[PDB]
Amino acid sequence: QNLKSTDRAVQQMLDKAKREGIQTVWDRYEAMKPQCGFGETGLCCRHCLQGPCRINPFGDEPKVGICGATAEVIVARGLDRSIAAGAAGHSGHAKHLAHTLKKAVQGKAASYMIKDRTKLHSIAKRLGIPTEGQKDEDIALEVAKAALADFHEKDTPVLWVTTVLPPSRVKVLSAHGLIPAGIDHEIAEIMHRTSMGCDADAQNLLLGGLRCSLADLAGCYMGTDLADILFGTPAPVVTESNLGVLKADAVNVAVHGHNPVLSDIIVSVSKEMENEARAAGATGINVVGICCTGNEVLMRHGIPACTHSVSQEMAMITGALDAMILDYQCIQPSVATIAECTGTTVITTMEMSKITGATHVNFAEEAAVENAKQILRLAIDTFKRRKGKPVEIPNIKTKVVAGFSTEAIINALSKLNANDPLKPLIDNVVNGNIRGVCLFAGCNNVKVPQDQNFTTIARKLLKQNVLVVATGCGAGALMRHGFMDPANVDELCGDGLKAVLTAIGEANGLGGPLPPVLHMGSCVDNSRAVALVAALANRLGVDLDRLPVVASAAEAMHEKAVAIGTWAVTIGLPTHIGVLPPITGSLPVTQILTSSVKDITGGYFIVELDPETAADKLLAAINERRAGLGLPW
Amino acid sequence: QNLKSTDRAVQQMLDKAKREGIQTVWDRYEAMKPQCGFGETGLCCRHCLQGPCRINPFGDEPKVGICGATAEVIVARGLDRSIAAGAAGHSGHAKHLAHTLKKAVQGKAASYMIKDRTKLHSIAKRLGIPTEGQKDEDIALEVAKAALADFHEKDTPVLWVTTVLPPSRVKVLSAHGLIPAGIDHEIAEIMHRTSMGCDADAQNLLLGGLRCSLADLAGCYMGTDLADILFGTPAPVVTESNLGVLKADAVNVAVHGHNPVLSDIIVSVSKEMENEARAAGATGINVVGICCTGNEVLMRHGIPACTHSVSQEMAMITGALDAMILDYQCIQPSVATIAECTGTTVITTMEMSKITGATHVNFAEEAAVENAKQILRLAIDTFKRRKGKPVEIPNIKTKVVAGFSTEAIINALSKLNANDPLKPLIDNVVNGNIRGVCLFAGCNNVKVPQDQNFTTIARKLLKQNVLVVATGCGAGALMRHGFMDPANVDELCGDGLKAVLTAIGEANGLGGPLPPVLHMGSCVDNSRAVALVAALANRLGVDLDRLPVVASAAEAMHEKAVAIGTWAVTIGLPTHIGVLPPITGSLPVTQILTSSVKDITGGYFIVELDPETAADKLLAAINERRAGLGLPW
Ligand code: SF4
Ligand code: SF4
Ligand code: FES
Ligand code: FES
Ligand SMILES: [Fe+2]
Ligand SMILES: [Fe+2]
Repeated sequence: QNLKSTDRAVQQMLDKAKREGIQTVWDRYEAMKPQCGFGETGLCCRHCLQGPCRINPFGDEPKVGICGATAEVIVARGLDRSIAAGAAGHSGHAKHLAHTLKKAVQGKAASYMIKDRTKLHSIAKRLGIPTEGQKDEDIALEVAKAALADFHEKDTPVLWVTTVLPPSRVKVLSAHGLIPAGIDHEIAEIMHRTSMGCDADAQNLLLGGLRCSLADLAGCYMGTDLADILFGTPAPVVTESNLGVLKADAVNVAVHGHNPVLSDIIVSVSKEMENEARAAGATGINVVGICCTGNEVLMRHGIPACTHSVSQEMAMITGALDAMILDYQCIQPSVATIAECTGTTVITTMEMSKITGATHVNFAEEAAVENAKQILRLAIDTFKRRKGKPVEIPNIKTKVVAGFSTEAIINALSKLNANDPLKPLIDNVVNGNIRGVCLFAGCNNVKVPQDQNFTTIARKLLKQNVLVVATGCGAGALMRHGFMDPANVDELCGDGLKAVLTAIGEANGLGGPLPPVLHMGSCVDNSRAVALVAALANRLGVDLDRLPVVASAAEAMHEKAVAIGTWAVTIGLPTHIGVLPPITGSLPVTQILTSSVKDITGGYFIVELDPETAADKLLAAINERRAGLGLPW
Repeated sequence: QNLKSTDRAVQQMLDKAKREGIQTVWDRYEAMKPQCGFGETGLCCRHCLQGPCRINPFGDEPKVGICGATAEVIVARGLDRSIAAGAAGHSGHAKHLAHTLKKAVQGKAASYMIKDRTKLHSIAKRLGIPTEGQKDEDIALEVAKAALADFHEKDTPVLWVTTVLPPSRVKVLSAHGLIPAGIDHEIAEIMHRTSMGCDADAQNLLLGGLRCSLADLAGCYMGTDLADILFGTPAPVVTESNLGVLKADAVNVAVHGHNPVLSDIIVSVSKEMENEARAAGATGINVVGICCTGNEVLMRHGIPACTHSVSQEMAMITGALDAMILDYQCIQPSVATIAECTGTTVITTMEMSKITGATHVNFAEEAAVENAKQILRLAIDTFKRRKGKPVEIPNIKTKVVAGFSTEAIINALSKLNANDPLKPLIDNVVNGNIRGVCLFAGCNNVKVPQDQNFTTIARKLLKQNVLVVATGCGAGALMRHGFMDPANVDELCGDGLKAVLTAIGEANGLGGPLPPVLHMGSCVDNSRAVALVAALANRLGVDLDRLPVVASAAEAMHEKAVAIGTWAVTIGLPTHIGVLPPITGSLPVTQILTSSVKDITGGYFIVELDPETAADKLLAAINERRAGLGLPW
């Protein structure tokens, strides 16, 4: 089982699933081998009913699509659609919070409110929305209106791109026509230009992909902005992770998916239904996190993370998961059938994300507290039904220090320099105590032993004094392996990085250091890393493509991950991906994305499946940036 | 070659291509056989980097996607994306005309103007835009603003759905949540809900598809509305079709693609550059049509149609095609490489639709007349370069009576009843002279011998007195085989239908009948058939799902075709498709789309690859509707 997952809790549940006959994600993968080579290389097109068309990577015919579409067009078209799909998920998430915020301050849904007034006013200022003399509800109305306005064409480009990157970066992108005109506008244009008989030039197609990836960035940043207004900007918090956070004697409720509009309410309402769970024989209601909705409520509330990504089914296999409350994205639809075996009540809540065999509860903000209690009552019902059935919770969990929003990082650094808080970080980059910055982002992928690339790469970078930050299921990986516990700083961190984490921690009154990896939140909160990196760029007076900052989608899976990796490249970052995207079928496309794009945006993809090699390549990328700034390395 | 195409001109050029070594669409198809069975059945998913996932139609594993996605989810997700892609093409076309119209009446692009004031005022009234006391430029501003507004969420649903179908049909669709909220909004929502780990219920997924197909309808109808304002509502016109319209002694210029914003200007400017072509040794400039841009300028100006769809390369093979002027959609990218062999200058003009090896001319409305002359001068240059090279134009063409906009049909029928023009048509449906109505729409498909399904089905329906109308490449097929020449009415038409076409023609002063098939325009002009059918519904006081009207995408190809077929079903029509869409891998999905959907919208797909059987099935569908109205059949 260590070939399936490096996580010992997951291993334990895989043995349980095997003796019980419950098929897993790993079993379905084995049954899919060998996977289709045309798909894997990207040399397959089904964009019209003349297909499927495929192209032999090598050999004789077929060499070209029926309509004349070459390998390089086919590959670029498939990649563009995946970016557009990722953008559609992140911007749909954001759009929904915009409507939620609009409803809140119009009196429609009193369960929602402006919780972070500072953030609301700073977003308004960033957007140009007057705040002087306005009521908060009216500024917030203007911010939600502006959020919704960025989805379509208008007299301005997308403001959640042009106001969040340095003018120098916006100018670079504008010269190449890469600023998005509207978020859903770019999604649609991709689907059009990639449809049969339209765009058939690889460079033109990929320029479209870059622009649509910036539409995805805009949705990410909008989602983080709006969720912070509504639910509070994260600050440092201590909690726990992995399956051992499940409690046999409690009603265990997993919140799973991406958008926290529901599960933030679940968190608060659960705390009151406490005596009602006690009446059913439980100690209380134990909300635990799965995937990015879990990250959201861990970041803000310290809700413990149960598991992540590829291993999500394993939470159910314990026998103690009474309820799994779903919104959308990254939810294995196998969960609905596994619940038949495990007794877990699986509940969908979003109209466009249903799963056959799951109970649906039609969430509406206007009734959130009521929907919350209906769900938690179904969970209390399931806890009652497993009286006297033994459970198998692996007694395995890690301590997790999380909550490092960009505002939190700046405040933590402010304790070392009050009026210039980025300077202590830059100082230590210059002097070498911090070699660079690496953002780990993205999913697990069944093709990679779970977490093996994240932990292998992170270990090698931390030993070389790289400041490591993490979001989404990359942060999930690192937390489950102890990388967010400050007691592991001695083991994991190089001397210089240890010195910096220690200095910052001691100055924030904790007598111990910051944890080895900084948890910056969910997938949309990759926008927070952009905020930090752009603030560094502006404080230094250079563009992002001169900074010793890189990103790693070390175990990428979702179309969202492809979109993030692409806008990481587009804002100027060297960007590693540890799984093969479907591009190897075209050398010209590969060469654009890993080399030529450097001359456009300054960033580039680093495709490397071997994690020890990937780290060496990321460190060379960091050290090249150091050398370009005239720093020792 | 009769196995490749039923068109004798195409046959002639296929022999030429063969002896000259020029690879065709048919050669690339042969080289692709056998095509992938998983693709063909829809049992393949590449929506994340854990794939490609496939499912064996039958046998042993793989039975399910790696993430747990079943056959029915995978099939419904693939189909939803194709609908969203089709919607993206038709609505992108429409959006571009909206911006063109806005520019026109703001003084920015004097080459464009309000040409059909009646249409502008009727659209304004239909939308609720005040016209009383307004300048035309201001009404037109309001119409373009409203067009652009339908792409995003707002306080109203998409008006180019809710104002163009009967209240009874809107109510049926609203009850099931199928009214689109915004055109690009629905495109994005599809791409989101179909992304990994989101919607996983076939019925929910397909309900999303229906709604997004209505977004496609809205873009179609918006495109027709705006193009009519800008370029004139079609009225009956006489011209010619097929390769014999090429002229060795002229500069032959094909306009090819879908959006006529450019080629309408090409048409007019060519007429003046006449003496400049004479100076180069030509008789003049002969603009000819390919695909739906060709249809647009045939409908409005009588420009002759050269060819269509699958056989577009064959125009170049004559040796006399000096220039092919491209916008977007349905353009085989092989044209760019074939031009090396044929000498044809291939020119792209739209920023999001480039082809490697083609000359690009950056069209902008603000400079259209100038861009027009630059292009036509490149074409005059190519004519000069083929002095003394023999050409092989097949001496084959048909006479084409076209221009049957819904306004034109109503006016033609008004000559038989001035104040109730739909009544003469209904009268003859009731008495049986008109058995029903069949709309042929969509593309050719290399899988089907070119035009064989269109002509086989049309012949059998015309003999059974069905009124036949046609758009897009279905109309292209029928025109090239003589179905738009009134001299073929005796041969082709049943006695009762002949009587009606004759009565209407004689009453419009032509001493002969209407042609056997009514050409209603391009693909977006499938919206015109909706206008006619909805007007019939309203005049009769019943919903469209009670009318003896059906549609046939007899040789479907493009994702646009899938979107049209789906909204034909969604507005209540029995809808034949003559090529296999990728749905047979899922019986439950097939059963929804061909049977259960009837209980939602009243329409349904008829999947039938054998054209004689398809016609029998369409006639049974017509006759069932007749019986439901209590009419003999
Ligand atoms: S778009 Fe071209 S390459 Fe793709 S399936 Fe259709 S014919 Fe084949
Ligand atoms: S979305 Fe599911 S079925 Fe599709 S490729 Fe990914 S794992 Fe396979
Ligand atoms: S041939 Fe396998 S992905 Fe299409
Ligand atoms: S396996 Fe052939 S279409 Fe994917
Ligand atoms: Fe996630
Ligand atoms: Fe077309």
